[PDB]
Amino acid sequence: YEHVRRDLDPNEVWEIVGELGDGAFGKVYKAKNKETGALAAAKVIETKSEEELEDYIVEIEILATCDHPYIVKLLGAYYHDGKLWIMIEFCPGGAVDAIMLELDRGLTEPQIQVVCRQMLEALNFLHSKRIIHRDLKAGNVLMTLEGDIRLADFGVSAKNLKTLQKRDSFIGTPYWMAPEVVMCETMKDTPYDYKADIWSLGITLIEMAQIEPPHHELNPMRVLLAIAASDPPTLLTPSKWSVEFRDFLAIALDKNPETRPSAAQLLEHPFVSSITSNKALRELVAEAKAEVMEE
Amino acid sequence: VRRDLDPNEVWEIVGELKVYKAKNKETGALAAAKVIETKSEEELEDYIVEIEILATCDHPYIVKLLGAYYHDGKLWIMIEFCPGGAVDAIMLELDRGLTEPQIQVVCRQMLEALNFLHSKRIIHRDLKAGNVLMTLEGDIRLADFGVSAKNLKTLQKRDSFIGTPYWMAPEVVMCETMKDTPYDYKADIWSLGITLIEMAQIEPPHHELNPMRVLLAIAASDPPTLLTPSKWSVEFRDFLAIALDKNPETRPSAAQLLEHPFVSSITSNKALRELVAEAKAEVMEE
Ligand SMILES: O=C(Nc1ccc(Oc2ccc3[nH]c(NC(=O)c4ccco4)nc3c2)cc1)Nc1cc(C(F)(F)F)ccc1F
Ligand SMILES: O=C(Nc1ccc(Oc2ccc3[nH]c(NC(=O)c4ccco4)nc3c2)cc1)Nc1cc(C(F)(F)F)ccc1F
Repeated sequence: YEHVRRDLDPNEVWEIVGELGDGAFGKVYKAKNKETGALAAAKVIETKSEEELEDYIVEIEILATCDHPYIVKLLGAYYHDGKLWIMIEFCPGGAVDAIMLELDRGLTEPQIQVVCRQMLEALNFLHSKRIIHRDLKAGNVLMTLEGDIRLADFGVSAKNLKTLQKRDSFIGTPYWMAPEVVMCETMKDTPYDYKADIWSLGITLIEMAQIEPPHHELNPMRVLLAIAASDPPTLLTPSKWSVEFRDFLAIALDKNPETRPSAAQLLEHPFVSSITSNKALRELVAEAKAEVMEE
Repeated sequence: VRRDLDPNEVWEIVGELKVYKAKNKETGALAAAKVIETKSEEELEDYIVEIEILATCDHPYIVKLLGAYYHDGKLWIMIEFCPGGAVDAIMLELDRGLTEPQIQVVCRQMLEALNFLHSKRIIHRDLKAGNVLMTLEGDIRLADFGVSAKNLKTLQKRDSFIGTPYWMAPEVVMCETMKDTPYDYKADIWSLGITLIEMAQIEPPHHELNPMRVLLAIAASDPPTLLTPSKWSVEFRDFLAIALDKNPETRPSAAQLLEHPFVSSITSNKALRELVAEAKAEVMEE
């Protein structure tokens, strides 16, 4: 409980003014600073036991160390009246999936290029700290009005948070170990663990280009079979997209994690290597905000 | 775990097996005392998972928990002493592998134990002859000696997979999406097969390689077979060929293997009772 204040009443600072998202993974509240009017998200968790508090606090540990321009910003944490409050800077551009719904369209390639560049910067940062994300998707890409992303991890269970920090090495004695254990465990606790996010990044790019991820017509159990059996996904209409975009996807959506490149390697790929302005994404956010001003 | 009693008032330490040999001061019964020096209460919580596992595993062919204590910063786990020792020591002492009738009894009993464990969602994950303790009556007591505090939790329950299916990488689909299902139980069936070869030949396959190198050999090689196949029945070789399936999804369960003729007509442990007596008699010569 090093980064959790037990002596400050969060209600002295924050007024709950609504709820954010659709609450599928738990209640996240919109909070307004009673002095300044500044906005925050308040993830509030009822625990009542110091033991369970320890598990939820892992999220605070991760967020506190993940100080990078493109990761959601922890403002503070409180434990008061049997509730853990995790305060995160409000992202006034919303999530990319919500933007595509609001505007009834996918992103343009220049918009995708900004998201991709910044997601790679964030992943290179996380992986450098041995942190993995493991749930990349457009709904975890929040936006600021300046056109920058803030990467979130909304949907991971509290019990799985520790796995994002550190993987367990294999269980067994080698001579007796089953082939699937060798295959699936002996590379854990090495940078092999970071490669999954690179694939998910590729899928997220298709999701942003096409609104929905590949195989979206299937139910969530059936798609697992489709991923195992199918060649890597490609963009539906190649001619709409640059050869650089298609090549980036071909390299990231490598079914073999050993040959799939790292985030640092992909920062040199021509799809993103010259992306030094967020202006295309700033304009996407401006358009979404202008449409909300209608409502 | 009992906290109000000094275990030394109940048990005398009479030797070492850190696992001690202990003698009940009231009854003279012999036990193993696994004593773990813990630094804090949180540390005492991790180790207690082993007690949770052993307390639910009351099956005839699994080591028998007698009790547990926490006192003076040490957790005591008391397990019924197994006077036949472990199977690996038997083979070392006799300088020979087990006969096929002996392997049949071990295999039958290990399958019963594994079927029981898997029915409680417990996995073993370190099956080997050194984890097969023996009684004088010729019965096994399956142990799991080498587990770490961190890994105890995994033997008890696997975490659900992390991620949303449509976005998941193929290696995550392959290695994670079947966790927390009976897929988890299949690894033990392969290890059982290797243990049977170990008992037939003293050493497991690839024993000449170092432990990190063998991981590569397991991935690269066809399933192992018995070195001198004519010495072993069609049924034994077939049982192994079925159990040592590199694909866990086509590998059978313990319940399914209990129907195999290599073990399905085993009704007496006499072969193992004789083996234990022979091993003890050889130890007397050493
Ligand atoms: O990421 C989190 N937690 C977390 C918890 C709550 C949360 O709620 C938020 C925060 C800001 C928001 N801004 C908005 N805006 C709008 O709705 C909106 C509509 C119209 C305009 O604007 N909605 C928000 C919801 C966001 C994140 N955890 C986490 C992260 C990582 C990391 F580092 F690898 F990414 C690893 C492990 C982790 F556990
Ligand atoms: O299995 C344990 N723990 C454990 C801890 C200590 C232990 O010490 C023992 C116990 C009895 C002995 N008898 C002998 N006899 C001789 O040396 C001997 C020499 C000459 C003659 O005789 N040595 C023993 C050592 C045995 C087991 N854990 C565990 C089990 C499972 C399970 F269920 F799936 F298998 C899952 C998770 C687990 F954590």
